[PDB]
Amino acid sequence: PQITLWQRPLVTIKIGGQLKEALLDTGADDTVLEEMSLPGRWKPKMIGGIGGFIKVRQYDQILIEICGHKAIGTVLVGPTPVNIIGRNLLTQIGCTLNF
Amino acid sequence: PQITLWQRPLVTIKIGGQLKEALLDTGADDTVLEEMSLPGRWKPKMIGGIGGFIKVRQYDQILIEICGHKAIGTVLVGPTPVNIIGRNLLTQIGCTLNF
Ligand SMILES: CC(C)[C@H](NC(=O)N(C)Cc1ccccn1)C(=O)N[C@@H](Cc1ccccc1)C(O)(O)C(F)(F)[C@H](Cc1ccccc1)NC(=O)[C@@H](NC(=O)N(C)Cc1ccccn1)C(C)C
Repeated sequence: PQITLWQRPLVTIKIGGQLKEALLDTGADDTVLEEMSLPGRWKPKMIGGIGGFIKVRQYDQILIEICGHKAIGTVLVGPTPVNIIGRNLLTQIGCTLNF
Repeated sequence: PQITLWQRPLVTIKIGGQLKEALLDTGADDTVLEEMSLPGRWKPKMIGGIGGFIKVRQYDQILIEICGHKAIGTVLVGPTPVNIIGRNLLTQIGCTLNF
């Protein structure tokens, strides 16, 4: 699909059997979802942005589907204001910026 | 041009006639630049991100050129780690996400 940027680029993902809405974000190196139970072990990590650092749990090799495109990769879960799909999974689904 | 997302999407911009580097960020509503003195009066504003809020000064009607494409709009200046070009200016240069 070709997404214009007049509105926030929010899409539907499927994660853990669950549907959620998430922002396609080229500024983020990582994927950060709001707090949720995923199956598997996790380890604590900190990540930062404007404002500061938050503590997240890192889960590895998680399957996700973004508009029907599968990606398998690391997902951080923590008190994010919004679910963010970062470059780790955008490259998997073949996303580019074009102008 | 087309930009892959294996690396952070940093490009050169020109603002006041100097080159700087900045991240093309589809997750940002606003454009946020490193501290600089611009002529012009401003309005105070608070912006949020992952870890909390910071304070910035809002200037209106700034011309930037992103990789040769002009855009004119609001810019927020404050102590950001990175210069961020958000959607407010990305739409003006005809930027899309494609997968
Ligand atoms: C710059 C801010 C104004 C902007 N806020 C914003 O647009 N809103 C609050 C409005 C909004 C937008 C969408 C939804 C809701 N509300 C913002 O931080 N928006 C970010 C996404 C987000 C939206 C809403 C709430 C929390 C995060 C973002 O798009 O700018 C981002 F995710 F790309 C920001 C851009 C950034 C990078 C580095 C430092 C500071 C900022 N990245 C991050 O926050 C991410 N951090 C990250 O990628 N880091 C630290 C590595 C990095 C990347 C690039 C360069 C250097 N270092 C985390 C999510 C893991």
